[PDB]
Amino acid sequence: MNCIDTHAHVFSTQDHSIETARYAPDYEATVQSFISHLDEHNFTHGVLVQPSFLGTNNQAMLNAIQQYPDRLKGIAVVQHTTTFNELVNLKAQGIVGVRLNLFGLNLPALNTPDWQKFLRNVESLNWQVELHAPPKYLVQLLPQLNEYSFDVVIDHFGRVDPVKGIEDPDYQKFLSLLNVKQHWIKVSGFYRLGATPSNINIAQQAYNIFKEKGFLHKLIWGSDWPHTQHESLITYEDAIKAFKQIVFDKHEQCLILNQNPTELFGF
Repeated sequence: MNCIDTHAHVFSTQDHSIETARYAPDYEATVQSFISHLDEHNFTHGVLVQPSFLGTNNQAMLNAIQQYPDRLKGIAVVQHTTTFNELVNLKAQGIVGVRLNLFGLNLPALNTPDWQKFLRNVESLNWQVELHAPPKYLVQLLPQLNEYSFDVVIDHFGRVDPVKGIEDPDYQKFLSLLNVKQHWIKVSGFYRLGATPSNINIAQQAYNIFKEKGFLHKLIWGSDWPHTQHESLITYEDAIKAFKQIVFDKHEQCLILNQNPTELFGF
């Protein structure tokens, strides 16, 4: 559990891309290729996350985990009406949380009884809840999630608005809602924050803020390989490189790459 990449996706063109997909990549993103990047950089572990365009069919990810059960865990996407038993079954296959990827979608109501039931189940399973969502959505979600004992994990610096930036009131509210006892932030995907070299500075500011708020041990990193819709501009090496720019101090790199994700994912 020395060195952990907590955000990548595998998929193939053989996999079914759902009818309403925002996009549909036209290439192979194999476990093989992914484990190959981990090896090339001394990463001991990685976390596969279910992609938006693959809906609630978690099979590609499930198969990849099984091949490298000692190095990989997963975050699934499921209907909130999935039964406890089914969830227990995913848990048995190395799935350790579920993801609310709400880009291009409506903000669901989490208070409703059916949502509460799902969520109480996730809580029981010691699973985490991962969010990928705009600050205007996060400001809405955290308050509801405050009511459960699970870890809440926020994707890609909390997806700071490309335009409104750090001072975006929604981002400011989001920051204030963070609780050191529950929330974790991924310092991945700086390149989804805008174009270069701006987006790295945004990433750097967000990081500093996290630091001052007291959240250093709540921070984890991900390559966000294979960098969908950014393939021309971003390699694994580019991901690694920006991280070291954002997180210059190597003691902090150790916490972020090693202790923090070890503790969260219990690798």
